[PDB]
Amino acid sequence: AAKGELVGSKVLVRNDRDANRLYSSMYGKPSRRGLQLWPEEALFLCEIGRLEVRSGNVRISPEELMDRFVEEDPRFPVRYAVYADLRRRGWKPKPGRKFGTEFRAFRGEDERIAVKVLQEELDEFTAQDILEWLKLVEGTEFELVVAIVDNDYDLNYYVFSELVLGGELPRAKVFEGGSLVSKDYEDLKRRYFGTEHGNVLFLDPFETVYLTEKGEIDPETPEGEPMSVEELLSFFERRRPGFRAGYVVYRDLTERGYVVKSGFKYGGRFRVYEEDPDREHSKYVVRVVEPDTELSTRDVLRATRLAHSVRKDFVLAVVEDVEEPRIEYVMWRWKRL
Amino acid sequence: AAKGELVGSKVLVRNDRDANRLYSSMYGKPSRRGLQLWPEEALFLCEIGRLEVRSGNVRISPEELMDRFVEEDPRFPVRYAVYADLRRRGWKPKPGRKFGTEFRAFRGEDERIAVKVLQEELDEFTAQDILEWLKLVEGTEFELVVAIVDNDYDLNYYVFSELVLGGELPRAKVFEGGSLVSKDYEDLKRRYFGTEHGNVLFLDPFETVYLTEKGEIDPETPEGEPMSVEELLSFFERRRPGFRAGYVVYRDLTERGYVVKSGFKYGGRFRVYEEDPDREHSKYVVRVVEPDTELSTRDVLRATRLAHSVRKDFVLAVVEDVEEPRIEYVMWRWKRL
Repeated sequence: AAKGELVGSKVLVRNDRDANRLYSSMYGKPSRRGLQLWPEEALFLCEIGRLEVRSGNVRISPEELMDRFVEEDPRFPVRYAVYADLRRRGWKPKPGRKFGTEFRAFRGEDERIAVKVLQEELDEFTAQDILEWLKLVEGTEFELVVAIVDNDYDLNYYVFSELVLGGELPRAKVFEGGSLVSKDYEDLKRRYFGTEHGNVLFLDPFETVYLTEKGEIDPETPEGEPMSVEELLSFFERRRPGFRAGYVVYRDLTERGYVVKSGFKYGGRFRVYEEDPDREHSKYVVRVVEPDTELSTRDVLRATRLAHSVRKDFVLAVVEDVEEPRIEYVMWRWKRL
Repeated sequence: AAKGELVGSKVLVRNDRDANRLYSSMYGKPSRRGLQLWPEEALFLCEIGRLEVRSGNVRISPEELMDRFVEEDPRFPVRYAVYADLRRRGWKPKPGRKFGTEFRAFRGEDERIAVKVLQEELDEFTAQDILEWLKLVEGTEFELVVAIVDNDYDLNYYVFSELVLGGELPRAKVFEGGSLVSKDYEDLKRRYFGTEHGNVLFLDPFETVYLTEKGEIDPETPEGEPMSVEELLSFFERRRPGFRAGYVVYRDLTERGYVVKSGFKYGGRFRVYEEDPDREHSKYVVRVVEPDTELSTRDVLRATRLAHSVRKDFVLAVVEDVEEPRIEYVMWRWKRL
């Protein structure tokens, strides 16, 4: 085994031959004094018997080394669970500050990930935080991987990525649940708007606002008066959370030729079809948020596990400005590394 | 077809023969003037051609009847989606106020349900509300069924039910993530406490508090001083939400001989085993709340769909009093009616 000296929180390997051998497996960072191993690297090498560590003239066991590193940094075992698993799974993880992540990890000649480690309970973040994590790896060969560690050190990995999208009126009687179209609705129905029951077409609230804005229906009050788009938004938002932000995402998707319906049954605000709902499964499950919306590890686990169970992609739609509008889409994919 | 007269929001069927025939299929309520049909019943019968409805001398079409009923009560189409589906699925739903539910529904001689209808966005409720819904059917032959209607009138059904549960120290070095036991931990490990890595046992925060309270470990600070149960609760709760309530549920389950671990990966606070985790799958996914905790339709869908995907039962643990403690358990089961 290579011999290392613990100095502060780094383990130095002075022997040139051993340092070269370890570095050829992507352990450590060269330094003026010799190869410097990060705590995760030193502990891993010590546990598998490839490194002996001394502090002064005292041999530090793998158990004592874990103890030391946890005392120095309470987050160490969380990071280390990911480090050791990545090494086990064939990756070469390099601790560092690049990309704002805990590790950059390499596999083969083509696989490159920046690994953001989150603890089940201790790490809070917003949608804006996710945008900022992504921005750091944008235009690079590194994928953003979020590694979530639960309280008992079991792991889940996610790839977060940018999604770029492709792509004489009927009377609509407005009510709390959208609007009712009783006559001349067949065209709208064939274009996948609304839900037909018997010989009446029900439009949901977003469909009602959208088709009004696009000049496809004339919405009316019970007394037969028109309602404006703004009057509809005001009416519907009273008891429906995030309605205006949800609407601009509904409108963006629908403008582009997607078909948008309730995503309730799949755990989202929307389920989204590419073309023909009668023929195809919906492709995306979409949640709408704003930059300051607080998110959780629980959101990431639940959203992706649900989406996976029905073979759909989960998408976070971040409405950055409601009135312009400005919207960005982030896919979350549960991934085996 | 039977002839009915719309009076207010009820349809009266005066013809004794037709009234008797309809009532034999559990439509309507007898009245001094004849059989009185609820809006849901009248519309359903009218849509399937078994009833003709007049208002005064004017024939009201099924489409016009829907229009009238929605204008009178914006929640009608939400209720009606459930009513019509229950009739389709072989149930005989009776509108009324009994049990505080929208319907009592009957099938065969043995199936009896009280159906609580929730709209995807418009209906908010608490854990206390669920306890109150359950209390109304407690000790009766009726099961509590929650029917959730999404914005586009697709449906999901849930059975909510009561769950009644069955059933010289090692040094533990406390840190942010629980505690570390380096020596004499094999007994605790074999009893399924903690997570072994190499030759060290990691105890998570609830395990650390529990095993301290039960006199199974001596927790210590980095300077070697003891910590009390209350000091541990105070330490861990600073950055962990609902910690004290979560702890009393952890303790209740573990006292009874269940094995409790993080439920993160299955969308809960806990995953719970009956006996032997190395042998068995966990049986329950548990979320801990308090009576005033706000819940949503989204919680019900997501929790049960996730639990179903891994063939586990989702359980809501309501901590009604932290200090006594007083805890009740409610199972949520996604069900095909």
